[PDB]
Amino acid sequence: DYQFPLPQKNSELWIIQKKTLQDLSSGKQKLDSFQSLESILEILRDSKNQNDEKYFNLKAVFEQLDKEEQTYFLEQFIPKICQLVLKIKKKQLKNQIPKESKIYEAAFSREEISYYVSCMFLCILKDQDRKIYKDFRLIYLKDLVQQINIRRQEKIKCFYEYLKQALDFSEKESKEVVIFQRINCGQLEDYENWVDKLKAIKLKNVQLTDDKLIEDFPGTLQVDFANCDIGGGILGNGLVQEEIRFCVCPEMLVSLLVFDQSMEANEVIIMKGIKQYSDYQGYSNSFRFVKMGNSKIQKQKRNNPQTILAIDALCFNSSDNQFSEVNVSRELNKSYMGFKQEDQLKTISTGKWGCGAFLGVFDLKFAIQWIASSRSNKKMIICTFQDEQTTKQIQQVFDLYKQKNASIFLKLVMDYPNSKYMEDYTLLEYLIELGKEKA
Ligand SMILES: Nc1ncnc2c1ncn2[C@@H]1O[C@H](COP(=O)(O)OP(=O)(O)OC[C@H]2O[C@H](O)[C@H](O)[C@@H]2O)[C@@H](O)[C@H]1O
Repeated sequence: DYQFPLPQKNSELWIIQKKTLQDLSSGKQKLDSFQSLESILEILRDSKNQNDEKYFNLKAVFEQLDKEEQTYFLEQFIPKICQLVLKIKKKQLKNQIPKESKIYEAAFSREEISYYVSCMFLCILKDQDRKIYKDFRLIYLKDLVQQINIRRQEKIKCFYEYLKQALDFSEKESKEVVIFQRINCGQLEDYENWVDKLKAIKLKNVQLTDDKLIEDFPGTLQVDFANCDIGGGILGNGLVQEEIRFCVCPEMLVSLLVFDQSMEANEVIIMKGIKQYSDYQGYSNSFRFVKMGNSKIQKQKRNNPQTILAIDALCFNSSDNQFSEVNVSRELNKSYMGFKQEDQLKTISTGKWGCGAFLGVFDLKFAIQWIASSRSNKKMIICTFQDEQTTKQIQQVFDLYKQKNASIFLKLVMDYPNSKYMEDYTLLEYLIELGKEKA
């Protein structure tokens, strides 16, 4: 059972940090330049030596601010997040692996979350014995590759926006509860077990969207396409589906502090109470922070909490047989164990799960997710991410197989690779051909 150390755990270093934090917070010490801020960060990191690449990306963000916000940043924001850190009472955070069919729940007030993200912003979250850090130090550091520095800068913009919002929390918002759950879902079911269980299951409703994203569907169980280490590359270079979600919803960062151990095959993570603080455009290299406006939709994203399911798909290489009984049952288990959580959210918002960085074939991952949402007795919204061809194929498959037997469907899918259709047809195209023939 691991306890992630907070700054007070190191009693000696804390004595040093606390005084600096107090000086800044009280105005006793006032930052007159970004260079004075670097000196502060160095003290807080217990560093005696630095170069001018150590804070390069933070400086780049600072230098994009106008004169007035630059002054605000040095004279108000930094002092104010120092004061947030000074409100922390805990000395460590428990990282517990739940027993079979049990849950480890870690609950926080919305303001407490902002204390920890402030710690990340000031680079003071580290386990020195393990030589592990859970803060923004790498994001601040200059990389050789320009595109990587831009990614890191845009992350900083999102986190900065979130912290400015947190500093303005009303009493009511500050006290709201955010919940992280690591859920052990019990015994995995093997392929033949699945084949048998599905005999009683009919395929349920699917809605397709080609132009909206998962986070555009409030009041659903929204899927995070997770790494088995929750958060993936958020504290480094990563900027695909999971990392972008953490960027626009930085409260999710606290999951890093309580779920150190990789998710097992029969575990899933649930996050509740999560709000969205930034908007964005682009993806990966083209990702850019966008300040949220005051449209009804944007206000709702900022003000209405959502519940997120984090499930890690298999990370495939190009020669892996994704249609193996072993690999299909793995994904059926993972998706079903996740989808069946929070049974009051009768609709799943998902998409190309495991089919980007993890190299999954979406035809198959759609089928697996459909079987899983169907067995959970839930509806599914599938985001195709501007893939018109796939949208049309899935629509036709849905129309042909809706309400049909899920076990029969599963077996049909599993026969694809060795069928006479494999060379000239994709899985979806195969299903369409077969389904039409049945007619
Ligand atoms: N907000 C979104 N909403 C709906 N669909 C989306 C969204 N963002 C991306 N997609 C689509 O989903 C696909 C899969 O996204 P990935 O992030 O590549 O998911 P995955 O293949 O499961 O890779 C998981 C890995 O990447 C992350 O670093 C994560 O931490 C893990 O290590 C993308 O290629 C894209 O088509």
